[PDB]
Amino acid sequence: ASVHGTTYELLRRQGIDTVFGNPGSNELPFLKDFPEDFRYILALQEACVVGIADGYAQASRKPAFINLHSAAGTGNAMGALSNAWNSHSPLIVTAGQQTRAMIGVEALLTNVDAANLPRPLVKWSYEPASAAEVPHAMSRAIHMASMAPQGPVYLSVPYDDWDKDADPQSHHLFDRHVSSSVRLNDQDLDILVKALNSASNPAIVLGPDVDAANANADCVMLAERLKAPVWVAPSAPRCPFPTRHPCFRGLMPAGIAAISQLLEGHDVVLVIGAPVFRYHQYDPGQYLKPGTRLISVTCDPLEAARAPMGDAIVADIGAMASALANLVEESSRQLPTAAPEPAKVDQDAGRLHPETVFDTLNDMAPENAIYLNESTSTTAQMWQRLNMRNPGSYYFCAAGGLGFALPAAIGVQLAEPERQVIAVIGDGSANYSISALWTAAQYNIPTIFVIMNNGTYGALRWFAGVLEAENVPGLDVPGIDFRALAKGYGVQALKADNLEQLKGSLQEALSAKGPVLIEVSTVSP
Amino acid sequence: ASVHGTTYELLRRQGIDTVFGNPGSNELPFLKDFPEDFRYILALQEACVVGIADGYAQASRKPAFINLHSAAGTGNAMGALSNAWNSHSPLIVTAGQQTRAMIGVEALLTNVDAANLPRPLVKWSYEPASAAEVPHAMSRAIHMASMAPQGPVYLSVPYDDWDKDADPQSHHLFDRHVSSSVRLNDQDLDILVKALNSASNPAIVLGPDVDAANANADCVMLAERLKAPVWVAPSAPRCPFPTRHPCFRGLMPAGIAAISQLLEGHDVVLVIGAPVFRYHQYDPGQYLKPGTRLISVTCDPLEAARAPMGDAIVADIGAMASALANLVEESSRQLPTAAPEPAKVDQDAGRLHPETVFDTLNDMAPENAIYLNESTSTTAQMWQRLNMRNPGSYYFCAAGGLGFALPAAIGVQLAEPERQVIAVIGDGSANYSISALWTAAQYNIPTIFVIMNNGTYGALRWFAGVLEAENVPGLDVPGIDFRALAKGYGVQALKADNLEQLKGSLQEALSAKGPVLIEVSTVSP
Amino acid sequence: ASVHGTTYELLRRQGIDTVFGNPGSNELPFLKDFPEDFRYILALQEACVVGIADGYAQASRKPAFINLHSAAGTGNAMGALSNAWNSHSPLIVTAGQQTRAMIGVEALLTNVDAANLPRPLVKWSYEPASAAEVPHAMSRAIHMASMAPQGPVYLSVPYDDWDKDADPQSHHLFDRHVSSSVRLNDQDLDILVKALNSASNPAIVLGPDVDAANANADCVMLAERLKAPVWVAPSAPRCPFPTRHPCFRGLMPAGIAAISQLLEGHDVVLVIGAPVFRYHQYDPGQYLKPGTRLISVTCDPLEAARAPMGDAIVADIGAMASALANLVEESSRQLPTAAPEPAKVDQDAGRLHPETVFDTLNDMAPENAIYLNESTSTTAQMWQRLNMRNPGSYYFCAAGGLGFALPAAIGVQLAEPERQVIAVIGDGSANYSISALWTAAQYNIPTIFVIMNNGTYGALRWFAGVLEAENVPGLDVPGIDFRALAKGYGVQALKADNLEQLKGSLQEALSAKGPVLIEVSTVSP
Ligand SMILES: Cc1ncc(C[n+]2c([C@@H](O)/C=C/c3cccnc3)sc(CCOP(=O)(O)OP(=O)(O)O)c2C)c(N)n1
Ligand SMILES: Cc1ncc(C[n+]2c([C@@H](O)/C=C/c3cccnc3)sc(CCOP(=O)(O)OP(=O)(O)O)c2C)c(N)n1
Ligand SMILES: Cc1ncc(C[n+]2c([C@@H](O)/C=C/c3cccnc3)sc(CCOP(=O)(O)OP(=O)(O)O)c2C)c(N)n1
Ligand SMILES: [Mg+2]
Ligand SMILES: [Mg+2]
Ligand SMILES: [Mg+2]
Repeated sequence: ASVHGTTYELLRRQGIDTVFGNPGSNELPFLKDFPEDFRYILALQEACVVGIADGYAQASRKPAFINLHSAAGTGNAMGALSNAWNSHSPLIVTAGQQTRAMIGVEALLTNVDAANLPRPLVKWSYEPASAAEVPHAMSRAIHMASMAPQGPVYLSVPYDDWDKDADPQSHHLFDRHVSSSVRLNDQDLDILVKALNSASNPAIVLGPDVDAANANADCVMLAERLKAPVWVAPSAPRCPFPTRHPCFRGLMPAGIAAISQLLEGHDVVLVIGAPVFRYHQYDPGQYLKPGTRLISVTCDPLEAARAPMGDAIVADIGAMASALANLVEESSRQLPTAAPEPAKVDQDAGRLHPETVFDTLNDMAPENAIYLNESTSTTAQMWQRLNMRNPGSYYFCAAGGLGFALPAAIGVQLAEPERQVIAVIGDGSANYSISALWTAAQYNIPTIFVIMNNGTYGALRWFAGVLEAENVPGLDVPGIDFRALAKGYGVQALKADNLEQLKGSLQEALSAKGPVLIEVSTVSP
Repeated sequence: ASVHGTTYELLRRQGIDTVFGNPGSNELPFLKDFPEDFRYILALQEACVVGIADGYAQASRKPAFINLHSAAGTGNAMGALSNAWNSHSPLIVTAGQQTRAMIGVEALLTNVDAANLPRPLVKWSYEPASAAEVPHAMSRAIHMASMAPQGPVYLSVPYDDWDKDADPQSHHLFDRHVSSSVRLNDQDLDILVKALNSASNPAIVLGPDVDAANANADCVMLAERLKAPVWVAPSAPRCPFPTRHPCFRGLMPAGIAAISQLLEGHDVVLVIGAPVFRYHQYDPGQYLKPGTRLISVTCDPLEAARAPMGDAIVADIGAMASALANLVEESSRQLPTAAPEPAKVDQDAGRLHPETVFDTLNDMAPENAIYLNESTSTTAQMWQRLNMRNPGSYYFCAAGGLGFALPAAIGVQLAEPERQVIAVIGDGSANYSISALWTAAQYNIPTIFVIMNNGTYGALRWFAGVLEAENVPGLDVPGIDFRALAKGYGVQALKADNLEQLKGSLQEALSAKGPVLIEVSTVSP
Repeated sequence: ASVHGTTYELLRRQGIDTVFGNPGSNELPFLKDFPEDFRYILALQEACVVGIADGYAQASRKPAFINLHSAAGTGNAMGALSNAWNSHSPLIVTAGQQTRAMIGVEALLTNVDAANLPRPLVKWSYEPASAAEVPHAMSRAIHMASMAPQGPVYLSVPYDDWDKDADPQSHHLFDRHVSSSVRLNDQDLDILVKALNSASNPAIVLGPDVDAANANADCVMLAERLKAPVWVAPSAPRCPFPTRHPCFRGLMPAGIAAISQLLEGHDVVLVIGAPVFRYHQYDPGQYLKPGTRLISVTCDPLEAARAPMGDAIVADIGAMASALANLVEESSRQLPTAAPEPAKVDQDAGRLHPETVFDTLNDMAPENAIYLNESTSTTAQMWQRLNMRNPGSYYFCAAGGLGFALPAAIGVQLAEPERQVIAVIGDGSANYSISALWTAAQYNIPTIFVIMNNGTYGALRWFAGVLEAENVPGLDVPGIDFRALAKGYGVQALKADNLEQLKGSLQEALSAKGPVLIEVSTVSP
């Protein structure tokens, strides 16, 4: 067998059937004779390739495989890798290297010091020392991406390796099963259960690893049992709980003092599947107030180590949420009461308030819609205004790196063909990965893109206000016609300048058989 | 003085007056109170920011200053840094970091292990240990980028540092002059001159550091004196010699055997300002044939170390080319005869052959035009067909990373307002950095973009043919309307489906007062 | 030819004839069939191997070649590499790797992520992608170590590579000559000469790269011409000037304020071959006082970039010192007057004052002795008390890393068989690399080791006093019998408890035919 044939066998035997890629010359020997049972999803720039693969991996809850061109292709993807690191996305990134006989002279397209290029944004990064090692290296990459805490990995392969003979002993790689599905030992889990059972006023805080594990339903049972309010940890990349369940409290503000104040009076705070905490703004104060103690369940030792407070347990979120939900007592306390519905903001016949856009989406979208957010100034309103009943219903760039949602929404729609994906993306953010639109057109992946056009980088105007910063350049982005960009890449395009046109455009998009972009004129901040 | 005021003083005193940027929240404290004598050039994605700055630095022959947002912004620019490394471009890349009080908890937008992110594509990468160190660190970055061999550098600055008090001793940084303008000592330079004077059949090979040094005219005098043919080193990122001078031979093929065969019978080959050599294709054979010896003058120790043959001298290209051109004897041999003009390829009334496009550009463009190439399958024809008399007339992505020429052509046009820039870019390559078009529209930088539309990644079809590789996916890019993309970003757009329309479109673009994009329908390979 | 035969041919053709090593199993395929024209110098621990090679390279002014065992052997040498980085020592460090078929599984003795292990203490670090690349990689290592600014390099080689067939084109590597012997261009050098000629009160400051370049005599001519006082830059690893020449001023204190005060009233300060400056203690103040400007000539861009003041020129120290010494005018000012001799410290019939030891060494050692210092509390007195007329007469660990002088003194003595080496080493410092003594015994390298025994880490007691730090543990080192350690490793040993015994012991050591260790009882601080 060749290294090529052994490698595609390993991939298929490990459940991989799709290559997300932008091809180049060092990759043609890998991509030739492409197997008939695989599919190749082309995107036109590598931030788009990786973002599509990342949405697909997060929604499918399985690793996604990427092929990029040498150093420049890998480099164009590194902002996308920053988000994938923070979302624990299981991405297997491969890149082609020059032929081994050409690496010493540093021929054009040599990836110099290749394994160092994507650091520190990968769990494992490697270039094999010989051709016959490639299948074993690929096996290491698959399992490094897939074991808890999941995350991106990188493998560089000289182009001459693929046609060499494989080691016949590589067959032992094909069916390896590697598990990190673990939970706290019995004795210590009993101590934790008794602490939860004994709390007088527990609170629960959930992060994105809950949605990744599909632990959402177990966390609903846990919160119902403990009769406890549930918040989503700050800077949330996913939604871990039904947002109209009576226990739901919403998204935590990303500030130290704000969070300790919110938790004041709760004696035990159980955090599951989140860093403690992904703060953002400067908001100094106490980490926790007197009388509150915190216990964190995390799948990531790096999260456990850096929490400034609380106890921690490093374990699989699926296994721990299931065990806690089935072991805790049913408290006799009253179930929390549901938050009230948000109010309708006054809306005239002109430009749209963001609040109106989300209320209208909530009114018209199917109950199993999946939303993506890259409308940076409107996140609080989006979290209040969209009823997300089901798992896998929300994604937001986990490292704050713009250029995620447009491509990721195409990958999510590919992963979930029966759930309507609706990406709500600011006019600024839409540009970072605009060419991803072409992949939705070419493959007919029916994502709906809602572009919130207010002419400016609104969140930066907000942060500049907080800092009291004057005379900052570069904050305005006038003069972009999103209908024309959609036409450029083959996507049907609509414009909504008022509420009547928003409703009409959404009814048309929801009825369409392909991807649709709607440019919405929103109010300037 | 604050760190902010001291830093902008250092920049202005070191000749920096322009910030190329895409802003973010960790950078607002740097960008506030932006000085009235500086300009800020916004681009919508960071590969575009860096590419614009890189074209500006290469054409201006001085460092360019960039400001990006944390890890994700820096990561989105890393393919652009791969080209800047290979072109020795003096780029000062700064990125904002979280406030120092928030870095430990890894708050959102913390750039983790920041100085390692852009490695190995930078000469120096650093985050200061305190606020007061920032001006000194910035001074180190300026000089590291600017000293031979020039190249990109990286500095990460916590956002809280800018408002702190500066060290009053920082004033000693402002007027430092650092020189690497050096040449080989007298005794050894005399030995080299005598070897050149004594050669029976010398050849000269020039690389991009000649154009960077503006050593082109000195190299013409040197070649006239020695009566020697002149080639451009393979994979050429710049043009170092007038392409219709009688000594000019053209671009070397990027193969080991091809180059030794070309040099056969030349007793001494003097390479100036190039790696030895930036080969690309697999073309095994002899590095040099019997009877040829090679001497390399390079500004980069890494180039001298990795050459597989020849002697080398590590020195400034400007100083060495000037000294050699003024010291060598006038040989009594006959001056080489000029290459003949290329032939006209037969052209019907349909889609354009690339050869027709370059002949027409050559006929109609001003004699001081500047060209950019990212039409990967047509490079040989472009080098034969365009008469480039002047320095600074050609750029091509030095690491082969697509997404360079569209933004770089805007930076070059900003650097050279009186020279018409014409970027010739394939339909595939045009997508990587398509949003750069918006910066040309917003600032009215009158670059002309010629998009060669043949529907496919043509160079990859070529390389697949060489490899005899069948069933490769992802090679076609149908369905892109470049006129609509230009409209999307505010650039006037024309289409040329035949030669009559090409001539008309070029006459209109050449007469226009702003940037123009022409979509040219070219023949499919 | 095999890779083994081609590599030893490359080494011999590049002037390498000695391997400093501690062998291991991954290195046996390199070391077998060891060529009869090479010598192998064994040391018992890798800090000793590297220190011996470093003294040999610094004294011979040529690269030295080292072979170490995998990761653990390389790791044991990393404190020695820290000194070699700071002294710009041209060291070629090679380490054996597992066979390529065993690297993936991480067999015992695999050097994981090998090229990253010695960073940041090396100029270049690499593992080749195939066996046939090894000779080319070795060529890169030789030239990277040898080009200005010289320094250590690292190459890792899988053990199976040595018996593979070499590429016949590797012969082009054997005779490559690479030069960095460069100086500032004529026009700018004339500007610098005119500034020196015009100065009213110039001062000269010299660093270790002057001694490395053997530029000492040219710097004496330069100082005589300019009639200028000469200081040695602080934290001096070498001696660049005759210490009883009338212009000599001594070692600069390593403090910011102390140095600006020393230079006050000097209008132009020319620094050659030093960082600006290797300060140590906290001594805040002005970098330079009003009226003094500084010009630095350095072979190291990293030094030029980080100087907090002055202009800089990056060039070869030998070439620049020769050009300046031959171009400057003979000033009509009076030649500086020689510093007076140091005073005799009162000495009773008991334990020795360090001052007495250095005066006695100066009285009895030959005029061409070479000294090494690792007696950390006595450096100021050593620099006042030893007349060092000749180049290559002093070495002190350039990064402050103890364990350098004992092994380095053996390498220096091997490099300079006709110059008596005398290492003056504190009782604390002597332990770090004590096993190096065995190499002096086995090869009969007649270094004299003078151990200053005061029972304590004296310099740390001093620094603790400056900090006013009380209750610091670990400062005393009682209970070491250095005569017994010397016996353990086969070196003749003497003890001196008073001045009479010091004189007798030195007369015996100076007359001996092999290495001698003298334990001197010195006064406690
Ligand atoms: C790759 C990249 N580059 C730049 C930034 C900086 N940045 C951003 C940030 O630095 C801050 C992000 C942040 C921080 C906390 C919470 N949410 C977001 S936001 C932004 C403007 C986006 O504008 P738009 O999409 O039109 O939406 P709004 O008008 O609703 O705000 C920018 C530019 C970024 N986050 N990522
Ligand atoms: C960031 C990035 N991603 C991918 C590649 C791979 N690649 C390329 C390469 O891997 C090879 C590049 C090369 C190698 C030697 C010389 N010149 C170029 S070329 C290419 C197609 C570009 O298509 P287009 O612009 O339409 O022009 P042609 O039709 O005339 O060819 C691609 C996609 C690349 N070079 N850079
Ligand atoms: C590898 C290593 N480990 C530890 C140190 C720390 N250190 C040292 C340092 O941290 C400081 C070094 C310094 C700083 C400036 C100038 N000169 C030296 S000195 C020292 C004691 C050495 O004792 P000894 O040899 O008996 O001489 P003295 O009695 O005359 O002082 C020690 C231990 C060190 N420098 N290097
Ligand atoms: Mg906006
Ligand atoms: Mg094309
Ligand atoms: Mg001591």
